[PDB]
Amino acid sequence: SGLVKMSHPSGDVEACMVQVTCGSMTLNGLWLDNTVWCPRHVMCPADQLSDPNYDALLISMTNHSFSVQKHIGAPANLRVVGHAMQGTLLKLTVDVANPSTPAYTFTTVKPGAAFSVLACYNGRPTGTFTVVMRPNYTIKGSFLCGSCGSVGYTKEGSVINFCYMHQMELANGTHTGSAFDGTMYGAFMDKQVHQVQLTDKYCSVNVVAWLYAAILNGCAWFVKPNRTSVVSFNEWALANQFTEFVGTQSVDMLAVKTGVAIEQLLYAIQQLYTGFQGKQILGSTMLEDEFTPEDVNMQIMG
Amino acid sequence: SGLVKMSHPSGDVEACMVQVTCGSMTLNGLWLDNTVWCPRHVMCPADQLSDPNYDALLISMTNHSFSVQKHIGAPANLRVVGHAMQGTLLKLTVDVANPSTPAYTFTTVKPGAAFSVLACYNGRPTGTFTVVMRPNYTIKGSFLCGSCGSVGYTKEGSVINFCYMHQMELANGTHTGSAFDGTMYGAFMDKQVHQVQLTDKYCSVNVVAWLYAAILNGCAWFVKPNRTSVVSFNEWALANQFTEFVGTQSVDMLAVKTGVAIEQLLYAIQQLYTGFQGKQILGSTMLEDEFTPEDVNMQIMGVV
Ligand SMILES: CCC(=O)Nc1ccc(N(Cc2ccsc2)C(=O)Cn2nnc3ccccc32)cc1
Ligand SMILES: CCC(=O)Nc1ccc(N(Cc2ccsc2)C(=O)Cn2nnc3ccccc32)cc1
Repeated sequence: SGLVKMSHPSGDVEACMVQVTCGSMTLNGLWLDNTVWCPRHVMCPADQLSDPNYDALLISMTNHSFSVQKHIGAPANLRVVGHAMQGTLLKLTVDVANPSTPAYTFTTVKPGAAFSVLACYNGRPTGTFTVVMRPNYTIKGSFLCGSCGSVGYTKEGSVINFCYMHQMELANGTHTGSAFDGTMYGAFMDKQVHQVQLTDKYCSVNVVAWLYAAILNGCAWFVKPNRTSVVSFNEWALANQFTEFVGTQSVDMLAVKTGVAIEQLLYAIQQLYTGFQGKQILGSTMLEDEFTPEDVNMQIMG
Repeated sequence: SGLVKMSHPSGDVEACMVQVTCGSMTLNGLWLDNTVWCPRHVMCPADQLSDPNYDALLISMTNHSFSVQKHIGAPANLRVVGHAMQGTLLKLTVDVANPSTPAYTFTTVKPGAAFSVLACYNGRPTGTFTVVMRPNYTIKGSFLCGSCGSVGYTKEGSVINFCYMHQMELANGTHTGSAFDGTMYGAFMDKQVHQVQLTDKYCSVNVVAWLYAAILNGCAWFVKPNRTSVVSFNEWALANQFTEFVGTQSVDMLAVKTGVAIEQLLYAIQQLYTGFQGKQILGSTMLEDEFTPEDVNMQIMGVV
């Protein structure tokens, strides 16, 4: 028993991190087969960060402008033999296929979804943590300058789903990046300018997941017979900083195992939003929305 | 910027996990060169869990009573060619040295200290998280049956400090295990019998660390000129379920970077623990004590 923030084992991804340097700029990249992905602002000189002409910058580059070093677990000398730009990413081609490339996919995650981040500096992995893609297409991470190119991922069986490459800090403790299709989450621009963020919201389906966890750990005081329909909850949510609740098969399994219906928890949420009346739930005096239904099924029930 | 719960990259340790089997019983083990470590309760029949005679169980076994297998990386079986017990652990000698053995040492963690855990089932890594050794020598983890033998560690340079091997659940969300000298944290017994816990406490020096993190992240409303000396804080702590505060150079560095004195934060804690009066600190409405001084220096200052 117990529920805590958990990340995927990082070994597979660690073996894929490298350093990328272009002029006076260096950061992290991801080495999959013959490709090395990194943020394109690695091209950008310090005096143009607030207004990069990425088209011009790409034109000025040759394969010799890029230095790619493997700093852990290999005597790998990596020659760049091709370079291209795909959205906010660079795609560099190298003359050697990463012998430790995992089975993998590229997937764009939606709000409320969780993934593991492998924080990296100069191609050296330093730490791992889990984040949720906030409803405003930010994440709440722990990143310092030099962490760009750190990757985010999930894992289904042996397959690694790469879904995030770290790009920028937007405000204290507020970060964003792109999917590997090159699209930036939240459409934030990779320029050094201040950019307004939309309002954050409680991830309703994750709060339900978390309450199911509570019930399965013997904490069920908030459960009453009373129910609120999905439809009525979703109207209330719009007025009260909650996302729309969409049920999944993962949520339904928690309902089955506990015998407590989703609609009882939607009711509970409307009562708990008002406050906990001096009580707690799994050690918290506030609603938690960074535990997903899948995460709870994994941790409570295997 | 940002402060999150952070664990060590786990790849080094992943390559050392195996499954240990003793008849109908199975759990996880740690393969370092020639030796496989695992909990000795792998030997105990359901029959006997409440009152196990481990000495008697050991002599009833031969090398053939055990087997080991490697699931991650290149799969293999590892033949057992010797067996021994050290405290609450077995040391099984196997016929192949782990070719991916890291540099490591065996340490014992003290209360308030943090380490990473690699949760494993059937010798397969499933997740990682970070815990603090509570003042009552438990940790607050996430473990299912089958997770026994999962390890906890920290890392200095290349050297992995193995400090924990998971043994048992004591109560809901409450766990303990042993150090690799075989001694159980808190001197809990590896027996299925109820055992009372000592009182858990707020880890004061960690709470101080987290308030510094807050200040460094633009959250400093609780900072006032008011102070409380350490000694006077510590007399207060005895009475209000806080640990004795002991300063360290790690803490001192944070004081300097922020220009806010430990004593000011000790005063703040005395006000905050009754509640934040509707305000928030790093998104929390309660004191957080699982962020260590060293962890905050690393995450925010970049210093290790
Ligand atoms: C040539 C040397 C150099 O320093 N380049 C550079 C690159 C990126 C950034 N930006 C802003 C931005 C975005 C697109 S273009 C510029 C970050 O947000 C970097 N960043 N990412 N996570 C951070 C966390 C803390 C501080 C800075 C952080 C700043 C500087
Ligand atoms: C197949 C036979 C079998 O079940 N053996 C067995 C071994 C250990 C335990 N105990 C208690 C204990 C200790 C020494 S002797 C008994 C745990 O706390 C196991 N444990 N560890 N983390 C857990 C998390 C949830 C449930 C049980 C957990 C329970 C059962």
